[PDB]
Amino acid sequence: KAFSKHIYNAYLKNFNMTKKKARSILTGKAPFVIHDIETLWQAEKGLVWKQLVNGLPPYKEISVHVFYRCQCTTVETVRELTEFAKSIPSFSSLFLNDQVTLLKYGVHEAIFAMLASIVNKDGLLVANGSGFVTREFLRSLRKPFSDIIEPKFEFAVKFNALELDDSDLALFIAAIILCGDRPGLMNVPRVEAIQDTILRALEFHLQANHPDAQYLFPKLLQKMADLRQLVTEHAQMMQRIKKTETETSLHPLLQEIYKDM
Ligand SMILES: CC(C)c1nnc(NS(=O)(=O)c2ccc(CCNc3ncc(C(F)(F)F)cc3Cl)cc2)s1
Ligand SMILES: CCCCCCCCO[C@@H]1O[C@H](CO)[C@@H](O)[C@H](O)C1O
Repeated sequence: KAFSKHIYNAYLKNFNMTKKKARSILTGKAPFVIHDIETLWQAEKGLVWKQLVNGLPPYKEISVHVFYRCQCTTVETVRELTEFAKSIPSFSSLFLNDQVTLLKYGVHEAIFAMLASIVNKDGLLVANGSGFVTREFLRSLRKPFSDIIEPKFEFAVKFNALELDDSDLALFIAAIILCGDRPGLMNVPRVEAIQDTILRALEFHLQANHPDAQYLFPKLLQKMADLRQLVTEHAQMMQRIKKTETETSLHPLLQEIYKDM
C-alpha cells in the first residue's frame, strides 16, 4: 500500500521526464522538428541540451554524431536508474556486486520501457522535450546506424497501446531491475524475495488504477520477456558496431554492459 507510493516518489524524484510531461508535448498545450542535417545543426545551436557538444567525442560525421548523442542519453539514464534502484530500501541492502549485476542486465530493459513514453509512430522527443527527431531521418542515416532504433519503435507503439501511466511504470521498472534470473547473481533467493513484493505491489496497483483492464498483469510480464529479447538484439548490433566501425568510440560503461550480452 505504502511500498507502491514509495516506488512512485523515487521515480518522480529521479527521472528527468514523466510520461505525463512527454504526452502533453507530443499532443499539444511546440518542439523543434529534426529531419535533416540543417535542422540537426540548428538544434545544436538553438536547443538547450544536457551534454554540451564540446563534451561529445571528436566530430566524425552525421550518423556517428547521432550515435554519440544516443550514447550520452543512454549513460545519463543509467545514472538516473542507479539512483532510482538505490531509492528502493531492499535493493541497497544487497551486496554492491549484486547491485551491479542487476543493473548490468536490467538497465537496457528499463531504458527501452521508458523510451516508449517519449516515442510515437513518427519519431521521438529530444533535448528535454524542446526538440522532436523524425523516424524517417533516423532511417536516412548510413548502415548500421539506420538499423539500431527500428526494433525500439516496433516495441514502443505496441507498449503505448497498454496506456500505462507514471505510477504503473515506477513498479514496472522496479520489477525489471530486481530480477533473480541474472547471470552471476550471488544471493538469488533475496533478489527473488524483493521481486515478489514488487510484482505483488504491481498487481494490486493495476486493479486500483486500471479496473476495466483486460489481463494487464500477465501482459506486462510478457512485455518484460519481450524486452530481454530486444536487449539481446541491441548488444549484438553494438558488438557489430565495434568490429565494423573501428573509429567510432563506444562508452566504456556500455562496452562493459554489452561484453557478455
Ligand atoms: C544511430 C541511431 C539510430 C542510434 N544509435 N544508438 C541508438 N541507441 S538506442 O539504444 O536505440 C537509443 C536511442 C535513442 C535514445 C535517446 C536518443 N536521442 C537522440 N538524441 C538526439 C538525436 C539527434 F542528434 F538527432 F538530435 C537523436 C536521437 Cl535518436 C536512447 C537510446 S539508436
Ligand atoms: C555495469 C553497470 C554499472 C553502472 C553505474 C552507474 C552509476 C551512478 O553512479 C553515479 O554517476 C554520477 C557522475 O559520473 C554522480 O553525480 C552520482 O552521485 C552517482 O551515484
